[PDB]
Amino acid sequence: ITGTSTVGVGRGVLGDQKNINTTYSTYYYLQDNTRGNGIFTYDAKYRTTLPGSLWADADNQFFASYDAPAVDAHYYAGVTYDYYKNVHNRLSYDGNNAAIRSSVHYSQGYNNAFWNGSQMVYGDGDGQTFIPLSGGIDVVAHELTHAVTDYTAGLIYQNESGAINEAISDIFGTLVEFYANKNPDWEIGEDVYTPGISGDSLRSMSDPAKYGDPDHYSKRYTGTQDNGGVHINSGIINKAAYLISQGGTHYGVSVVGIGRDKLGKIFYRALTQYLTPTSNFSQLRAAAVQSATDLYGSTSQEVASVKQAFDAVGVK
Ligand SMILES: CC(C)C[C@H](NP(=O)(O)CNC(=O)OCc1ccccc1)C(=O)N[C@@H](CCN)C(=O)O
Ligand SMILES: [Ca+2]
Ligand SMILES: [Ca+2]
Ligand SMILES: [Ca+2]
Ligand SMILES: [Ca+2]
Ligand SMILES: [Zn+2]
Repeated sequence: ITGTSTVGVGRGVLGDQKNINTTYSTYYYLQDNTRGNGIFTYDAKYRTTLPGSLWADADNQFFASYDAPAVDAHYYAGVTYDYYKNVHNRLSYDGNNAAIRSSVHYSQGYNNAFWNGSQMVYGDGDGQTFIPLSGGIDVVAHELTHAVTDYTAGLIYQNESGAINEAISDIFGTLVEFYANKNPDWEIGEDVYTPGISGDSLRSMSDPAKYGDPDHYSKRYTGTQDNGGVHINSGIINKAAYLISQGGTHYGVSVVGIGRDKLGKIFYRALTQYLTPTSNFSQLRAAAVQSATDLYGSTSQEVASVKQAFDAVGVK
């Protein structure tokens, strides 16, 4: 909407106060004009018709329980925009400052979040498996990263290409979580998963097997559930990424860690310059090796560690 840029204040899903960029025109709208061609957050009002209505508020204060998922979807989309722009020189998900749109309060009891081809969508959860999913910065960044993937490598959402697609979203979700630097970890979704159980998460990148996901190619899932295991076999690539960054010895193979920033540079370059819609795990290894070679040189530690990490997870 046309209006003037304003700054509201509110509370997110976990009860924390934050400022949000809004727009005033009769109402205050969740429309942040400070980033690209805007970040826009919508109320889906417990229905499934998208996007719903641009979020309107009478007083620019967002402290109601119903407001909390909107506050976080809006704010964490901004953090994710900032990560891609400041760290990777990428302007929004399309590289051309496309408007970023999110809807919250999608459906009833909906234990998921997704990119629908055009926008982000967040359930409220059922209160048992999830609370409103936009409360997780790693979740928000996971969803926006699907849009980045779709505009770049275009990885098809099935089998190995789909597991790479998933891992890319977990990797950058985690790197955004570290960028914001509030309780960062290598776990996925911990801030919104199972409010009655402490210390768990939906997936682990440091130890995927903690939640039944494979940590070696020999343990990959080969069936048809979950689009051929896209959220399962992502563990193999998540583990490789974790090892590149943090190091470790895994199934007897030692990896010298090179840190998060270099992980992110290598995988961003692989995603945007080398991967294709049908890339498999072996082709990802090759893309990561080439990316590290471009950035750091063929004889570098970074290249050697990429090879070590893929060896450790059984990907040649
Ligand atoms: C990070 C966590 C919290 C959420 C994440 N969701 P996602 O990966 O982005 C789900 N996207 C998806 O399916 O896209 C395909 C699609 C959909 C609509 C239009 C076009 C293409 C996830 O891991 N979900 C799991 C667990 C959900 N309980 C799961 O779906 O099995
Ligand atoms: Ca208000
Ligand atoms: Ca965390
Ligand atoms: Ca996390
Ligand atoms: Ca929990
Ligand atoms: Zn995903």
